[PDB]
Amino acid sequence: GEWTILERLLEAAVQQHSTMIGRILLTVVVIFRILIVAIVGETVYDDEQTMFVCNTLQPGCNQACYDRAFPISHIRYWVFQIIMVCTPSLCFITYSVHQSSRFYIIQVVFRNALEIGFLVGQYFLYGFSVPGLYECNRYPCIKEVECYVSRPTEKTVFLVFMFAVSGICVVLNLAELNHLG
Amino acid sequence: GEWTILERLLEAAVQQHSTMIGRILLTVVVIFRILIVAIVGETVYDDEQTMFVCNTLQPGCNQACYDRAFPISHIRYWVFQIIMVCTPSLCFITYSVHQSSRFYIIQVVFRNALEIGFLVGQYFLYGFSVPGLYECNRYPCIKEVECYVSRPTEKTVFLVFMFAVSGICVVLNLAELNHLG
Amino acid sequence: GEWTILERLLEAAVQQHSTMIGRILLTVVVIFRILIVAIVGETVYDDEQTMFVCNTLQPGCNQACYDRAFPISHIRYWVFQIIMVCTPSLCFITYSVHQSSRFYIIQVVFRNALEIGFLVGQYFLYGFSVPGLYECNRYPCIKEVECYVSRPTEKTVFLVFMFAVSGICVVLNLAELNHLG
Amino acid sequence: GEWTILERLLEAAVQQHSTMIGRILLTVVVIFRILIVAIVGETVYDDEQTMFVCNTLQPGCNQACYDRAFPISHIRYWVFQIIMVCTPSLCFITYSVHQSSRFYIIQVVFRNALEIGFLVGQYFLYGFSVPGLYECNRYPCIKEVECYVSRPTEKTVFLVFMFAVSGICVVLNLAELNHLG
Amino acid sequence: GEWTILERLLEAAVQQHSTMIGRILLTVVVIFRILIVAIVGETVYDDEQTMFVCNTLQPGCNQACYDRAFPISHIRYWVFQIIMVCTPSLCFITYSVHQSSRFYIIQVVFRNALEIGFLVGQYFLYGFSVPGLYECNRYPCIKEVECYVSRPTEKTVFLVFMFAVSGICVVLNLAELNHLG
Amino acid sequence: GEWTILERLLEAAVQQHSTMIGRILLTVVVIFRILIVAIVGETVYDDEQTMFVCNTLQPGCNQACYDRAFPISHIRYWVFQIIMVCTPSLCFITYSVHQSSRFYIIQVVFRNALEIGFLVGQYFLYGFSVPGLYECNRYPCIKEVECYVSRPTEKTVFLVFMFAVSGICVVLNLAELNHLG
Amino acid sequence: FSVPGLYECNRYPCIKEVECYVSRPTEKTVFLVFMFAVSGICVVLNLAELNHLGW
Repeated sequence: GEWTILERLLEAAVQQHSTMIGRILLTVVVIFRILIVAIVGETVYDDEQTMFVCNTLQPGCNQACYDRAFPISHIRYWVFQIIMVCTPSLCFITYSVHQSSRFYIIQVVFRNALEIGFLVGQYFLYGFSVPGLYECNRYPCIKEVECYVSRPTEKTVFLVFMFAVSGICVVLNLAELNHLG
Repeated sequence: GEWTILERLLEAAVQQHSTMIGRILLTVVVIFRILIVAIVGETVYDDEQTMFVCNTLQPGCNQACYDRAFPISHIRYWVFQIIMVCTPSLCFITYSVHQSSRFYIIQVVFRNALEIGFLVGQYFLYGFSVPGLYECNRYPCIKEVECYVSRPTEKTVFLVFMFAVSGICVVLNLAELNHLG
Repeated sequence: GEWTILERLLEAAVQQHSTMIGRILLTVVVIFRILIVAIVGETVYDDEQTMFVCNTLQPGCNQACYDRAFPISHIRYWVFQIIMVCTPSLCFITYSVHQSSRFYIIQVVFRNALEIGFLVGQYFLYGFSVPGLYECNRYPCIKEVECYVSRPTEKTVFLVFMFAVSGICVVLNLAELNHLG
Repeated sequence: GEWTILERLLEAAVQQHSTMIGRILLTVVVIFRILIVAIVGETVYDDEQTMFVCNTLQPGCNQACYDRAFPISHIRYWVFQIIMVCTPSLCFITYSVHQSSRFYIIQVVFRNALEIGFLVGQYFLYGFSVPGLYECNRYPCIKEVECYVSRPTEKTVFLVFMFAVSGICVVLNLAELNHLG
Repeated sequence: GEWTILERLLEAAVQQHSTMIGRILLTVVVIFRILIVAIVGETVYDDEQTMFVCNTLQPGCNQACYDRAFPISHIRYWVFQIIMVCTPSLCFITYSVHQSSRFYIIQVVFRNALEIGFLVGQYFLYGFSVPGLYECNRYPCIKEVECYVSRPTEKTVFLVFMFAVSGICVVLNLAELNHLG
Repeated sequence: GEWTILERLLEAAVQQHSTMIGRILLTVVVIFRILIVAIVGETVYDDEQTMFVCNTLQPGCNQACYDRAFPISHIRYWVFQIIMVCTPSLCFITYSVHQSSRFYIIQVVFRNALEIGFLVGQYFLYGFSVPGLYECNRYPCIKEVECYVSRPTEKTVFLVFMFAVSGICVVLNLAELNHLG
Repeated sequence: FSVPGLYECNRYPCIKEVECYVSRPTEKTVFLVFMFAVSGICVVLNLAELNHLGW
């Protein structure tokens, strides 16, 4: 994608007064999330469906079992999460032209709600690992079939790393929320 | 595509006096539509025809049934909609050099007409979900055949999200239209 | 391609004195032609020969029948037309450094000649629709064979849209030509 | 490729005093050569070897007959020609930083020699058309075999257009050479 | 990936007062690591799984044995290492807006810890060479099978070069750490 | 790759005082090496392993014989050579900030050593031509097999051109070394 | 009285109705008709004898 547009908007938006915890949080989001997804994460999930195979002769069972095993790709969930998390920080651009600290409070509250929601959704959607085998019982497949996954270790490492970074961003959001009191 | 040209034109065009609702609408357009289509939406629809299969031995039946099931791709409809919606806001560039509020009224009415037209067209073209099976009775296929779709859940999520964002932009356009009175 | 060079040249070239109709024409060419071809039109014609199939066992008949059915791709004809149409507006860069209204008249007449020529050539080359079947009687194919086309509806929509935009640009050129008298 | 580097160098290099014919020549080279090769010409020659087929069962005969039929691709010859033609105009940067009309004479002489050499080489390498059949008698192929070419009409059009543009640039070089006397 | 964002951040971050050894280290990291990974290293590891083959008829054994032989790709480990190593130098951006030599000491100690950790991890993960054969005894493969690797010499050269550059950066970090005393 | 970073660094680094021969050498390196590798050389070596075939039924013999015939690709050797040759000219950025002719002598000697080393290494690694046949006697292939190469003439032309340009750069380096005395 | 060249089948595991193609339909039709004729001849003769002896 064209990440430079988002980067220019973030550059125009970081001109808002912030505390120490808010700048530590912005450093973590810029380094550990955007630079890794935009460089490393795209190529891991490139041949996920080309390399996904099932032990069957049934036409259309590969598509059914891949859609049942991976309803949404990890990389697109992370890109959507990155875009949504920076929205409260991107509403400063709109609020500045109107004004030319209640907004700051609303931004902190909404950013905490978004971080916790995305972290819990990531826990329920995927879990903590990506296994190398899948058991599929959907149509048009006959009864139960077995399917095999591409790069299941390099995606488990990615899941664990992303979960750790999201937990760091949630703890920093709760620290700043406690600060405001 | 080269989204940077469109972004430069939008940057040159947002120098027009606007109300609160118009800037909330422009924030929603920039964030929830352009950044998602230009980063996330392209890769979902990349292997739509390579991964589309039918249960037959007839040459040319895959092409016929794919063109009957997906006459126009979702991503290209959304890109065209994004380009067309910003046209009233891009006519300010042309209207500025002549002058160096009737135009504002014309922009608002035309933008509402475009938003409602594209939303209704999206409802009639696609619907609310993308099923995982298709029934095809076109030539050169023999009587009725069954075909299978690639990533039918990650495109249903995309459809629902785009419909929600388009409904938000329509409600904001109607709010501003009521404001002008 | 690298559309940014063409866009920079167009930015440097629009510093010429123009009338109302000439700026309406430049708005139509910038919006409805360059932004659509450079973003939307490339991906439609990407797998045109990979997905083109014929009902035969003869080696080399796919290449022969694809070259007979699509002598020149639509997207390359449109890119060439876009480049050629902007040539009279790009000769201002060369004409400016010499001088540091006859040129304006020459630009208008040549731009009308180019627009009408390309529109008539588009009508004779392609027509108004792209059918989903083709009948081929060229070597090395045996007598008559039947071949099937990829995405024949999404290319008919593109043809009709491009024909409409070209007709709008021709009517505006004739309006300005009548204006000069 | 990264054409923007070459474009920046050409922008820095066109600050040299030039005559009318030299600027007409630079306009023709910028428009009819660089913009067409960098946008249109790359995609025509993309699947030249993937789509090239021969009527045989011999392993390695496709590679041998493709290398015998197309020793050097058209697009790479044109890119090399474009790079070499602009060299006398790119030595102005070095001459200017050294000096911080004999050079102009040397530039004109060398540019005429390069244009005529490349035009004659293009005539001897390729000719005027690209046929759709090839007859191959190289190893490991058995005696004579027949091979089929991909997109042989869209490459004949490209050859004729490039030959016409090169002839225009040669006539302008000879006009300016006669001007200097 | 979009290395230009990282390069802009590095440009903004090198405005910190540094010693001679720190600038020699930054020269080595900029030249021998970032420019080589961002240009050369991506294409070597592009067809690693497409070209990886095993001598079996068992579905899913290629995926299992490729994930067992290459748990994490070399290029992604190097990109992650490059990103992590520059973090202490990127925390200067955050520390500058707060301050507008203890930080310098913390940066040096953390950079030495990161360099030594990544070098030891590279030694334990991969070793010193990439063999051309692999012996695999994982499910679903029957007992022991043999698998063949793509480009095993051009990846051994890459491993040795990267190990040498990492050792140079570690020796320079230890030199500066001894300097501070 | 991202050649723009290297070009920006080269632009920042050419602000060093240089003689006539050093600027002729920099003109040759910028034109005949960087612009050709970054535009033309990548696409020639794109399908080298996809199009490389051997006359056998043994799994894994294609990988073994391709790695034995082409241990390192030509294009990556040339990119590495281009990066390494410009290192003495890129150490000026580090050496300038300390003062904010011994260095010039060190640069000249080191650049001569690098040029001669890379030229001799290119002679020993590859030679003067790329044949169209290869004889392979490595494991797992049975005794001796024959393999066929993709585009063996367009890579011989590239080898000869690169050898000529490298010889020109070596002669200019020896000219300047004799100049200094 | 005939063996057609095409057959339309809708039995599991087939998806809805499918078209199948028979080998040597004309020869099998010829054989069918000929055998019917021969069997008719034999039936006629046996009925003849039945009515000749039977009362």
